[PDB]
Amino acid sequence: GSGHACYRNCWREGNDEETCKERC
Repeated sequence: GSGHACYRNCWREGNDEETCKERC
Protein backbone atom coordinates (compact mmCIF):
# COMPACT_ATOMS: atom_id res chain seq x y z
CA GLY A 1 0.00 0.00 0.00
CA SER A 2 0.89 3.66 0.40
CA GLY A 3 3.94 3.21 2.66
CA HIS A 4 5.45 0.74 0.24
CA ALA A 5 4.54 3.07 -2.70
CA CYS A 6 6.18 5.96 -0.89
CA TYR A 7 9.30 3.94 -0.23
CA ARG A 8 9.77 2.74 -3.87
CA ASN A 9 9.48 6.29 -5.21
CA CYS A 10 11.81 7.54 -2.54
CA TRP A 11 14.43 4.92 -3.41
CA ARG A 12 13.76 5.31 -7.15
CA GLU A 13 14.53 8.99 -7.01
CA GLY A 14 17.96 8.35 -5.51
CA ASN A 15 17.46 8.60 -1.75
CA ASP A 16 19.09 6.09 0.64
CA GLU A 17 17.37 3.52 2.74
CA GLU A 18 17.70 5.36 6.04
CA THR A 19 16.09 8.51 4.42
CA CYS A 20 13.27 6.58 2.82
CA LYS A 21 12.49 4.53 5.98
CA GLU A 22 12.17 7.80 7.89
CA ARG A 23 10.08 9.47 5.18
CA CYS A 24 7.63 6.67 4.55
